[PDB]
Amino acid sequence: TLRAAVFDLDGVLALPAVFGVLGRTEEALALPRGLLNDAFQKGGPEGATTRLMKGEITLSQWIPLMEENCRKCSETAKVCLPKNFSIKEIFDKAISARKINRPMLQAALMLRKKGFTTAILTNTWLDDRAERDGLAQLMCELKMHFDFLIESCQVGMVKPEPQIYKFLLDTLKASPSEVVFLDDIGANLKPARDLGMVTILVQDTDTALKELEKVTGIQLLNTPAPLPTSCNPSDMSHGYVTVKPRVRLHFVELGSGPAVCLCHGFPESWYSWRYQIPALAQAGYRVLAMDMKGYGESSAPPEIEEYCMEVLCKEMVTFLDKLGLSQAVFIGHDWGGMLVWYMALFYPERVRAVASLNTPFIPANPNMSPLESIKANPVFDYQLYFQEPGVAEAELEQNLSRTFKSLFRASDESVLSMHKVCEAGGLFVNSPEEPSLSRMVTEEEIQFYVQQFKKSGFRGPLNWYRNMERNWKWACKSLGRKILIPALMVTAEKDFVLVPQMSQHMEDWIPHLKRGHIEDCGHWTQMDKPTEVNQILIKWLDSDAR
Amino acid sequence: TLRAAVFDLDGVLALPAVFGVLGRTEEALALPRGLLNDAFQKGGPEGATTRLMKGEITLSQWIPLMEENCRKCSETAKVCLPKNFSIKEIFDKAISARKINRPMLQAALMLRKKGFTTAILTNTWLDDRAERDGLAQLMCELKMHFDFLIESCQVGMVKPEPQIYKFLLDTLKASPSEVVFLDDIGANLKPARDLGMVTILVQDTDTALKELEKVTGIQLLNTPAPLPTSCNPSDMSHGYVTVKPRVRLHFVELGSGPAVCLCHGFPESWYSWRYQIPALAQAGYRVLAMDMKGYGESSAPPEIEEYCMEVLCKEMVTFLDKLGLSQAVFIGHDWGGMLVWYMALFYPERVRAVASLNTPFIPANPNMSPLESIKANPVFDYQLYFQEPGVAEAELEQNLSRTFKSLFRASDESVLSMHKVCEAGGLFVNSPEEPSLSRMVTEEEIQFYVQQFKKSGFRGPLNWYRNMERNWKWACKSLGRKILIPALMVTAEKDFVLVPQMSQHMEDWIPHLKRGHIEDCGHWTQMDKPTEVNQILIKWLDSDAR
Ligand SMILES: O=C1CC2(CCN(C(=O)N[C@H]3C[C@@H]3c3ccccc3)CC2)Oc2ccccc21
Ligand SMILES: O=C1CC2(CCN(C(=O)N[C@H]3C[C@@H]3c3ccccc3)CC2)Oc2ccccc21
Repeated sequence: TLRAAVFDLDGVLALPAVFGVLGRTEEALALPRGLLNDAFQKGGPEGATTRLMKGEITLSQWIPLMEENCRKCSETAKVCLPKNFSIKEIFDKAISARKINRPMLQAALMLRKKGFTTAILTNTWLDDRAERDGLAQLMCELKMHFDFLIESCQVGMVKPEPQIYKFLLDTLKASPSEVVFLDDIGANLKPARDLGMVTILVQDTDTALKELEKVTGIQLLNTPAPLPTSCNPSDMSHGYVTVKPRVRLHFVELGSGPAVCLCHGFPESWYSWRYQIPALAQAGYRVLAMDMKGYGESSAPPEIEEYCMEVLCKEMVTFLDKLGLSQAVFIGHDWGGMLVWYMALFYPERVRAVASLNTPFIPANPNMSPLESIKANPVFDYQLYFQEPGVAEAELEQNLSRTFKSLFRASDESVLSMHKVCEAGGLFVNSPEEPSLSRMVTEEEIQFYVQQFKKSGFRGPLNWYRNMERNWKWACKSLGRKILIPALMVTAEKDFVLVPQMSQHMEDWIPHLKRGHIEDCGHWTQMDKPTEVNQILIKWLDSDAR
Repeated sequence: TLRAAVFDLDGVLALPAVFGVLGRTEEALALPRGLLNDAFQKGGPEGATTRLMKGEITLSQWIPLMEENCRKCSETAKVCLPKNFSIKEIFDKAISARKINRPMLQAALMLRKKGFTTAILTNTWLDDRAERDGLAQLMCELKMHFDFLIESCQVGMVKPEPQIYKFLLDTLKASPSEVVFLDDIGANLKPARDLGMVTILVQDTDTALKELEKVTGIQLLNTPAPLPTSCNPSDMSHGYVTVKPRVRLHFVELGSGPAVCLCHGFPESWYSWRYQIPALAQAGYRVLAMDMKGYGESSAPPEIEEYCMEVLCKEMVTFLDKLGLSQAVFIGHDWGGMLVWYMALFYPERVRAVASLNTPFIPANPNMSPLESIKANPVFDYQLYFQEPGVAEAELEQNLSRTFKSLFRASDESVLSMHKVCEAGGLFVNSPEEPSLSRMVTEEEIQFYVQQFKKSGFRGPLNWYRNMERNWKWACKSLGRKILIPALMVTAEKDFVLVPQMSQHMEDWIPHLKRGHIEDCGHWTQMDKPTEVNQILIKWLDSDAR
């Protein structure tokens, strides 16, 4: 009975195989067949390549020894290599061309999701080339998805020597019978097979995957589109910045490149961006996913005035000051989307670009109180219910698992009837005590929100709604301005609070505004449609945010 | 009696004054005198410029209104502007040319060091230009050094209106008599003077500074070279990454750009890099200053084997994995310098560049035990004293303030006689119980090290010395390799433990090695000679580390 899958890197998890370029170069340069592949394997277990693969020498030290072997091979074949032939040039191009074999990774991911232990076992080198980062990035992306990565140059052993296989089994803590081994080189397959392991010879991916699903009994081929990679909270880098004596802001940080500051809504967390964090970092950005003031590990002072937009925005500027960031791209959802439009209006020098999910940019009406304005739209009735301090806190804090299970649901799962909220008494008055689990979330993900909200509750979050008058007066100071920095507005078809039509007049204040639209998407945009949010944001980031 | 100094930005803290380019453009383009400076002040308190300065409109909205005012001004002067005249082009160049007035900042710094409250009061705009980051960076660098920054476009008030001055005094919590105000525009000086504040009209810096030191009674002109900016621990972004179930690594983070990982020695802290952190972040790098395993807020497991180079290096790779960094430049001092040479030897794909302060790269002798090797040099006697678990811990933990005060001293302050350490009984046997304070450190800085070491003590740090045999066997696997990635070796003339001559054979293993040398520098390189460490590292980073 299988419980472990082992994959090679070259020709298995990554394609085209780096080995296959020696023959490609022979064909392209009309050189004698197997001339370059011979120079590569020259000396066998005593040769330069074995020393490279065992880690005795680096790739830059091996390049000249390979060049010498190419010369000795041509002496016997009675031929001559071209004028400006470069081994470095051949391997630089081959390594760059080698990309992840996405369906093979999906299979490894699915096997791991079903309880399998996974490992990458590879014959590799210590890369000190000036262009080594490309390979480093590839290894980083691949390795995170596996329980183990066994590199020949690190363990000083190599395939097909039988010691690396007993090493593999020892790291796996499993008998050969429980292990599937996939490899493109038959010689490297042999020792795993003659030990009792199930083996697959990888030529084309599809057949290899047909063989893999037959032996495991798990569907891996033609399977549905998987969700983007998520975040395990304990595996993240957690950051803490004191913005003022009583206020500390917490954030999760992943990646390198331009800073992208993610701002959640009500009643959320940095974790609401769980599907965007690995994706945006992988796309070449430095992600800073906030716990907004009043949430999670960030400070939650009790004062209402602490949550007005002016102070929230000033504190986000201090956050940038203290981290040494002259700018960041600001991406917000819901109440975070509103903060993000104000960051752009009041601090354009600190905002590289601005994006909002669901939240439109609507200027303040100087001829109407925000209380009158909110009473004009019956969908915003619950906001009046959120005004009185202690009232909504009591209902929202009564049963946390019920609060999030009732709130976080797709457009076709609506359990909340948000009309006549104050008249009916509360938010969950006609709601079940034990709500069903939404298709958008696991019980584990609900319990993370539950655990986060156990620290400060709903006072701080609800205070974001309690500065309507302060925010209105502040917003009025920006009525003569326009948003002229790069901006993105993303609408969600089935958000019944933040309807797409509420964003229709935005190009009057943001003429260069770019847009995105998500069909069959409710209010909880990030977890409802993660693949498309990622697609929209990465495309806009790469085009407008450097 | 003065206790507050207020400075303008343009023409005072930053030069050349952006205002002075309107006249420069007139002269360069042979336009009628005061044509462009007139178009700038058109309408007075009702004009486009006042609306810009009060924050009613942004710089990008103002550019076309200024262009229109330039046309109306030429109609009266009976002239015509050139073919491709651009207001944007003029202001883009003017803003870029404007740099910090370093002697004026030094004066503000010195006044603040002597107990003065400092503030920048400026007539500025909301910058939404595509090149706004240059100004954002300038403001970021300047503002950190002051108690307050009052921007006209943020407060909706302007100079010379008297309300901004009463606003200034209210923020300062001081009567006019206690306030010096420096400005290049006499009209903007007038309200501060007619309120009772001391005023200085800034033309040339030197005279302005002569006036400033006369009125304050503090020497500001011709004063010695100040120390680089340091770090206040509570103002830093603190990061925490779990590398394995029982191990969490702490780091301080500042800046944007390529990642620079700083690795301290024994018995130190992330704080040992206090003078490098603001400088390297200001030079365009993302600084990650570590608390190495066993120190400060990082985990300190008790097991000796937890501190062998192989595990320390593997954990630093995990640290990169978890932060989403494919590479970082690794800069180490002392034991950190040793880790940094091993990172380069075993993980070249994860090291952008490698630099070491004091620690040479010396390959393992396979024909000699590390115990024999250490006995060959009498300067390394204390290492034998560090071997027995509990012995050195007891002496080093007995009185923490005494430990750091005795250790952290310049070459001309030596209080420790490191020969016959084990024979004499201990490290501090012929040392004073109450050591004097070294010129390198304040009592406050000693107490930070004291407070950090109160958490885990010296067991973890001392364990770094307790794996000589494990490290030797591991190091022997790299004997066939060379360091071919960019490398820097920085020697300190008066380091008597890590003598410059110990680094003489390094180009045999690192042929492309670059060097730096610091004269009259002891072992504690970073705090002994901060200005030169910074100069050497920034120069090498900009040339070899992208
Ligand atoms: O000034 C703002 C901010 C605002 C942010 C989003 N918002 C909100 O209540 N979020 C609900 C979905 C959450 C929820 C959670 C639980 C219960 C009910 C609702 C309304 C206010 O949207 C605006 C839209 C237009 C103009 C201004 C604004
Ligand atoms: O493998 C290594 C690492 C090493 C790091 C620095 N080091 C050390 O003891 N630091 C003392 C100044 C600290 C101190 C503090 C308190 C008391 C005494 C000393 C000796 C060992 O330097 C090497 C040099 C050459 C080769 C290998 C190595």
